[PDB]
Amino acid sequence: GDKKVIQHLNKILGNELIAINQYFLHSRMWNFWGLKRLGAHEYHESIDEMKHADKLIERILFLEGLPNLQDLGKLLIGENTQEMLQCDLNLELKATKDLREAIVHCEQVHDYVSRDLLKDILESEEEHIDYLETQLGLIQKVGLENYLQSHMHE
Amino acid sequence: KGDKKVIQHLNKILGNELIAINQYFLHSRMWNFWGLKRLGAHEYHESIDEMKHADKLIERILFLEGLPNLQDLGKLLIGENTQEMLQCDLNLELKATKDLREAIVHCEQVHDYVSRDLLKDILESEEEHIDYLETQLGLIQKVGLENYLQSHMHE
Amino acid sequence: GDKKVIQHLNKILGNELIAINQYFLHSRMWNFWGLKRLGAHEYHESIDEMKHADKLIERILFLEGLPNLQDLGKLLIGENTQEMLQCDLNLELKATKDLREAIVHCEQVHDYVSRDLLKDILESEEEHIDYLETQLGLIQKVGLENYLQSHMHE
Amino acid sequence: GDKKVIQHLNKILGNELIAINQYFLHSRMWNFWGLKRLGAHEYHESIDEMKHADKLIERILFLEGLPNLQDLGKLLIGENTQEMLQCDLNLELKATKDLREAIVHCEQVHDYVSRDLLKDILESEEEHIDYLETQLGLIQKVGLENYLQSHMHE
Amino acid sequence: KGDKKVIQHLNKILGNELIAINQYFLHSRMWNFWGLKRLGAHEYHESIDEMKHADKLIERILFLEGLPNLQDLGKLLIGENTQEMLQCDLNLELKATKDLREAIVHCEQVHDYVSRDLLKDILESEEEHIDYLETQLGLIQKVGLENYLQSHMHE
Amino acid sequence: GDKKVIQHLNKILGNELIAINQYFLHSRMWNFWGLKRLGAHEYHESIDEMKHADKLIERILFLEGLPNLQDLGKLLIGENTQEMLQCDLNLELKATKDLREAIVHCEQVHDYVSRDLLKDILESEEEHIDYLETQLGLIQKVGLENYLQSHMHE
Amino acid sequence: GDKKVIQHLNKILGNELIAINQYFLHSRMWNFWGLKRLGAHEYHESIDEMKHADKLIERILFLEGLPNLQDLGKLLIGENTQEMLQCDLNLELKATKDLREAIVHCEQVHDYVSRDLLKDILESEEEHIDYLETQLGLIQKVGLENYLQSHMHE
Ligand code: HEM
Ligand code: HEM
Ligand code: HEM
Ligand SMILES: [Fe+2]
Ligand SMILES: [Fe+2]
Ligand SMILES: [Fe+2]
Ligand SMILES: [Fe+2]
Ligand SMILES: [Fe+2]
Ligand SMILES: [Fe+2]
Ligand SMILES: [Fe+2]
Ligand SMILES: [Fe+2]
Ligand SMILES: [Fe+2]
Ligand SMILES: [Fe+2]
Ligand SMILES: [Fe+2]
Ligand SMILES: [Fe+2]
Ligand SMILES: [Fe+2]
Ligand SMILES: [Fe+2]
Ligand SMILES: [Fe+2]
Ligand SMILES: [Fe+2]
Ligand SMILES: [Fe+2]
Ligand SMILES: [Fe+2]
Ligand SMILES: [Fe+2]
Ligand SMILES: [Fe+2]
Ligand SMILES: [Fe+2]
Ligand SMILES: [Fe+2]
Ligand SMILES: [Fe+2]
Ligand SMILES: [Fe+2]
Ligand SMILES: [Fe+2]
Ligand SMILES: [Fe+2]
Ligand SMILES: [Fe+2]
Ligand SMILES: [Fe+2]
Ligand SMILES: [Fe+2]
Ligand SMILES: [Fe+2]
Ligand SMILES: [Fe+2]
Ligand SMILES: [Fe+2]
Ligand SMILES: [Fe+2]
Ligand SMILES: [Fe+2]
Ligand SMILES: [Fe+2]
Ligand SMILES: [Fe+2]
Ligand SMILES: [Fe+2]
Ligand SMILES: [Fe+2]
Ligand SMILES: [Fe+2]
Ligand SMILES: [Fe+2]
Ligand SMILES: [Fe+2]
Ligand SMILES: [Fe+2]
Ligand SMILES: [K+]
Ligand SMILES: [K+]
Repeated sequence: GDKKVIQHLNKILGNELIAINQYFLHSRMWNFWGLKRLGAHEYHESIDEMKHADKLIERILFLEGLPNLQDLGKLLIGENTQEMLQCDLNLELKATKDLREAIVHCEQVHDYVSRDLLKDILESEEEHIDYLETQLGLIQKVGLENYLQSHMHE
Repeated sequence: KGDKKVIQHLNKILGNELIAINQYFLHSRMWNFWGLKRLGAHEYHESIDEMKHADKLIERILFLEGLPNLQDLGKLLIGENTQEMLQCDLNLELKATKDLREAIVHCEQVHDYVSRDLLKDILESEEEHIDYLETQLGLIQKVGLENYLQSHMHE
Repeated sequence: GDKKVIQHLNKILGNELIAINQYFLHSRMWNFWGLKRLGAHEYHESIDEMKHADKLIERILFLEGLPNLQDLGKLLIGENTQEMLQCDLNLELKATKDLREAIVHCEQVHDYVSRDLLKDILESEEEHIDYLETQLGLIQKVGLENYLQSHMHE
Repeated sequence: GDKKVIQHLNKILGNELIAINQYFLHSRMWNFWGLKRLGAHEYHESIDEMKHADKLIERILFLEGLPNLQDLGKLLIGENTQEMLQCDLNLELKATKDLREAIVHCEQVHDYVSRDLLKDILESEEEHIDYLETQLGLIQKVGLENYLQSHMHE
Repeated sequence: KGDKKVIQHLNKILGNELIAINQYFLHSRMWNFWGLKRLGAHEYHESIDEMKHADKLIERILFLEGLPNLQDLGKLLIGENTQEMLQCDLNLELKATKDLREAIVHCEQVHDYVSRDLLKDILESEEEHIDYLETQLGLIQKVGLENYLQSHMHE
Repeated sequence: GDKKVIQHLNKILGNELIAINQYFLHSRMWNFWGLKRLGAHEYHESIDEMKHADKLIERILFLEGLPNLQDLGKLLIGENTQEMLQCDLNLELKATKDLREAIVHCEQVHDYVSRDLLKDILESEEEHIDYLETQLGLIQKVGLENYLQSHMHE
Repeated sequence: GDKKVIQHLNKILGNELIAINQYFLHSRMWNFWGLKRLGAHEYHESIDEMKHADKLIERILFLEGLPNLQDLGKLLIGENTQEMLQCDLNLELKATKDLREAIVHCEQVHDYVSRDLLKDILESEEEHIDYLETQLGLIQKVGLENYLQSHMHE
């Protein structure tokens, strides 16, 4: 197992761990406000990050590294829907940047299996970016209050 | 026999339920009359819940050899629009949970642990209703009154 | 809506609310005593009164009146089976007298829909009277202890 | 068959015939405009009036009168949703006034079967008035645009 | 590892369960022998209920690293006719609920909230049993003994 | 009903009552240690003794004796698996010796129905002896740790 | 919501969050080693703590407090089965100590619903303690290699 790939994998894992907690708190904030459609979708984003974390832990162990679940970076918590969506988007853009750098390194040392795992995680992060950007655009097109109204009921 | 002051408390809680039954049922039918059928149906289910709480209170009172008091009906808090009605229900529930907390203190003090457990089950349900009410009031502010009513027209 | 019909309807509603609470207490007393068949039949009487009140509240609102659920008249509570049944029978006879007077006024002002609602309620209150007098008569024909024995188990 | 009862029934029938055409045209206007939920409900109001007419026709023939499907009174056609609902409401209020006078006459000559038919029709017309007043009320509470938005899709 | 006095209370409750098990089983089989099969069946199910309580107490005592006492059997209260047997069961239950209340107080004092919740569940069941017994005794007075027994011949 | 048969039946019943409690405690001990296969089997042994006690009680009542559920003899409680199994085995050998004397006495006074009941219970105790002796022999053949390992999981 | 109760709830939440990561890493270490039955049971312990965490966050938000998902305390990671089980046990004993103190405070300020939630979590934690002490006892009774052998396959 290449020491620097393992480092990259733990960096990605650290980003997942941030996103699990940020999205889960955002989910329960929306549910508490009665915006249950947003809350449910955000919950599923949290679950996806949990599964990404699982696969990174498994790969790190296989490569004989030490998965780092101890270091938890800064959660970006908003206080209304629009800030929450933008905080999620900022966290995702950072995450895809780290994924690109880790893929470069995997290719360099010929760890093609790790690359393929990171590429699958990256496809899903870009789908998340697409979702978040689409929501911010909808808020502009239909208005904030209409947008929130359409995310009250599941 | 039951402790006389526990029975007193239980009859106080029962009196609160009886207010809530009538207040929520009328509010339900006002919302249905207005064509706000989603609010009406939810409020109907709140009224049903209080009916079931009253039933369990009546049964416990009788087991404790008290006289259940269904004669004294306190003051209903009837609003005339959706905002007032939600706030009236919230005001009733806040008083209701305060009385439930005092009743639980007294059950614990005389070691009536079954009655305490009944009252805690009712209390958890009242706190869920408070959560529902504060959420609806909060949503009115976020989405606008007219949008909120619109969303509660159709089941 | 005619103001005097609304008053009449609120008077019928007031009787229903007495009956609801009287029958519900009587039901739970019989249950507490282990007379579960009596308790169960009295429960369904209470439910029937609940359903009458519902229809009255709906009609009052449509006629642009204010349903009165605040005023609760005197419950007639008995302390044994024979008294409870007679208390219920007394309440029903008062209720049918009020219903007839309301039907007369509905007819006079041509509120035929309210009349028809009150007539449906009146048929149901006559069936309850029939039930009650029948129970009172069975107590005489089979004896009190036998009558109670036969209403122990559902 | 009493001549004046039959004349009353033919009057009620004439009101039904106006209502059939007015509600059907209003339904198809709303469908044309893409307000398909309003259109579907107005269609069902039209169908109900068709069934009332059918029953009145059968009764008139049994009483050996001549059902009058030739005279069509004035259709009250609105140009927008508010006017259209109010036009229906004005038609219904006229229909219920005529129904009450017909019921009076049925009672006075002891045609109790014709009375009961007219009362069943009256119960349905007061439900329709309830519908119409509720919709005009919702336009006030939720705003016209929102109300129309909520009745686009079935 | 569990609290010594909680364990002693739990063993005391268990001893009460072991008396009820045997007392209710014997009464059940006496009623069956006499052809009062409805009373025999209900009394059997009361005995089974006590067996399940005993089981939960034994498991909890072991988890707390105490020694379940199944050796000491106190006095069965056996009646010789239906009215005595119901009253003996009732007298046993009233003793059992007094002891349950004292054990719950001790659990609360030392913060053994899980043992308290178990005892509260048992107490709920014993008050349901007290309700059954007082109701049967009240029915003997209301319908007469002979009618009462008649109604409990067939299942 | 012969007084000495009844004494014999109460003696067997007294043995069943010891066994019920001894086996139930041993079952829950094994369950608590996580030897859930030993614990489940011992639970079923306790259940069987409960069913023997039931049949004995019914027989004693029919013979117009008084069933003695009051006097509970000494439970033999071991502190590890090998002792617990040997304690059960010692209890069973005492029980079968008492059964044999009870059957002799039933045969002598021609209580053939009681004898046949005792023979059925005796058949079941000898199956329990077989189980216990078999478990003790398996401990010698496969070793204690393997024997316990094989009875962790149901 | 009482500020000190919210502090207690956030402290319990903080313990849940340690347990999530510690149990999930331990689960995946056991799966990596081929001890898949140990890994699967540890995964379900991790899921349980995720659910507790969820209930705490919902209650804190309802009490109008701020759930703290940012502070992650120290994971106790073992390097073999016996150390990992003991690290989970040490974490659980600390968690039940904090739960008892939080329940005391809920009682004192009459927040009986929060107490009931904490009591439910506490019952689950005591079941986890029972599992953990049972596994440690079994290692002693059947020996380590036997115990690990029995937890290779699911
Ligand atoms: C002392 C007062 C009352 C008590 C104790 C009581 C109790 C109950 C109970 C136990 C039920 C069955 C709930 C279930 O398990 O689903 C019920 C049903 C119902 N109650 Fe009440 N109730 C009371 C007053 C009222 C009032 C004042 C109204 C209306 C104005 C009402 C309307 C209804 C209706 C419509 C149902 C459903 C009936 C059906 O369709 O089956 N109740 N009530
Ligand atoms: C320490 C005392 C006892 C304990 C802990 C105990 C425990 C149990 C348990 C847990 C059950 C299962 C009930 C269920 O879940 O449905 C049971 C069943 C039963 N018990 Fe006991 N019991 C005890 C004493 C007795 C005694 C003394 C008798 C009779 C004299 C008895 C007769 C029965 C019978 C007939 C059953 C049903 C068995 C079947 O499935 O056929 N038990 N017992
Ligand atoms: C190390 C961090 C975490 C990891 C690796 C992780 C992993 C997982 C996995 C693999 C699942 C199953 C998903 C599926 O396949 O459907 C899951 C479920 C779940 N997680 Fe997490 N999780 C973590 C943190 C959290 C946190 C911090 C919370 C809440 C505050 C949480 C809440 C949940 C919930 C509610 C479920 C669904 C469980 C159920 O009800 O079945 N997770 N987690
Ligand atoms: Fe909520
Ligand atoms: Fe991810
Ligand atoms: Fe790199
Ligand atoms: Fe792949
Ligand atoms: Fe993501
Ligand atoms: Fe959406
Ligand atoms: Fe809603
Ligand atoms: Fe309506
Ligand atoms: Fe309530
Ligand atoms: Fe008090
Ligand atoms: Fe409970
Ligand atoms: Fe409530
Ligand atoms: Fe009862
Ligand atoms: Fe009625
Ligand atoms: Fe009048
Ligand atoms: Fe009708
Ligand atoms: Fe009635
Ligand atoms: Fe019975
Ligand atoms: Fe079209
Ligand atoms: Fe019509
Ligand atoms: Fe006329
Ligand atoms: Fe008819
Ligand atoms: Fe119409
Ligand atoms: Fe609509
Ligand atoms: Fe469309
Ligand atoms: Fe028999
Ligand atoms: Fe018990
Ligand atoms: Fe104590
Ligand atoms: Fe519990
Ligand atoms: Fe009991
Ligand atoms: Fe265990
Ligand atoms: Fe046996
Ligand atoms: Fe002998
Ligand atoms: Fe045989
Ligand atoms: Fe045996
Ligand atoms: Fe295992
Ligand atoms: Fe693997
Ligand atoms: Fe937990
Ligand atoms: Fe504190
Ligand atoms: Fe709860
Ligand atoms: Fe735990
Ligand atoms: Fe394998
Ligand atoms: K809108
Ligand atoms: K082996």
